[PDB]
Amino acid sequence: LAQTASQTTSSPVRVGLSVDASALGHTIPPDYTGLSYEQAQMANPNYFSGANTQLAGFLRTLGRQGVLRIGGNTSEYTFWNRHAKREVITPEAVNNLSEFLDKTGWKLIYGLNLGKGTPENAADEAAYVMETIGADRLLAFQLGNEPDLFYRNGIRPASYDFAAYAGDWQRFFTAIRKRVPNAPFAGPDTAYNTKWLVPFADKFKHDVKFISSHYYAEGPPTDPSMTIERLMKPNPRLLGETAGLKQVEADTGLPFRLTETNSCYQGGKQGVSDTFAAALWAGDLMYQQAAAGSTGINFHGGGYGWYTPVAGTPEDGFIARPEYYGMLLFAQAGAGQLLGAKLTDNSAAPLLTAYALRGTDGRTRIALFNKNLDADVEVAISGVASPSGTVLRLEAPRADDTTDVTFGGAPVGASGSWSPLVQEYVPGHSGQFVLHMRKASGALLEFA
Repeated sequence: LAQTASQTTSSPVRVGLSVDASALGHTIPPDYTGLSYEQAQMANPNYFSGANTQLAGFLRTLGRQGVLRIGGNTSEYTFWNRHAKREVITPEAVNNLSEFLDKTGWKLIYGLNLGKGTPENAADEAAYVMETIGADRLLAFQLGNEPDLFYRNGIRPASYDFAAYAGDWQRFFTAIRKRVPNAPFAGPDTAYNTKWLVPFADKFKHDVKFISSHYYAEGPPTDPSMTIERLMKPNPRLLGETAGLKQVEADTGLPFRLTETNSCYQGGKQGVSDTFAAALWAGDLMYQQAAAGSTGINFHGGGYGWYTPVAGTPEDGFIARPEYYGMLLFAQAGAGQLLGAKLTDNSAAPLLTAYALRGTDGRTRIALFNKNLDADVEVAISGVASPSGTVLRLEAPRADDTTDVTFGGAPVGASGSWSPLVQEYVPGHSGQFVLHMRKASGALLEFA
């Protein structure tokens, strides 16, 4: 830990941030964080394996609790075979996934093949997963990924609608529950919509534990193309879909989890998804959705995909990509209850976001994302009474950098190793604090 003088900017937008400890928001659960991977990865039993110490380390750094979701479009192409040693999942791969979950302490959401597989094979796969992973670590099975898009791959004919999917879902559910009477489910594993997710919740609310939603900041290929500038801005589709999920929860009692998300779909967009801007986007998204009452999040990744939080292979090793650093800020903040944090005088720095948290350890934290690409900010923080605040900064020299990303003055190292190397106090005077932030940067404040 090197002592760093309090950072200042030259011509910052001067904004106010007022924390209100009486303005109680949602309590972030300890297993809020998570990752999503393609089910095809289970064709390689070395990937989710107790031998894959590197990857397990990266997950542990993201959270002592969290959820690993395995699914995606490859779940319609991935077939369980009890009889084995298009992709195939073997008992070995399931065995090894159990050891991986033990090393990480994360829980599992596990996709079953409703698009092309049989109910009986899903039941057999579910039975083996329940046998080996066990009820404590298995959070939910999911019956197909994005069934509303089955038609775009010819997985279903263009006529496939909710009524056809409900029939499928029920056939699979019934078969699985004969083999696994305690099998938990979530669904429908797609983006919020009125023709699929709403009726799914109404029909199957007694049969699922939670609603599973997807979200990509990139819209349809028709909507304006995704850029860093757009990724930093509010997404009205997100706000609307989230409100939809909250109304489903009110109507059905089902909580929601964002079980597949990233900046751009289909592996991501080079020069957006693989950049420091994705750290700012992802960290801010985690808090935005937590403040909206989501139970958690799973950022999609794998391989060396543009959007993957963690890149690499067991043979070559794994590294933290820029987006991982946004998740790391959330991890270091820890869980607790969100508080009111109102920004003022901020029209000239409108993409700055801030979240205040009463941590489970009783300390106040504030996560700030200065997503303004061209405005530094100077934040006058009121409503916090503390003798000492420290800041850990989330930084890169340019918003589009693919590397050079640090948090707390350090990169993440091998196997998820991270500790802060720069100590910076937040200047305090008259019961207030003043924090400078560069354009396109993040900060985590912790008050004693």
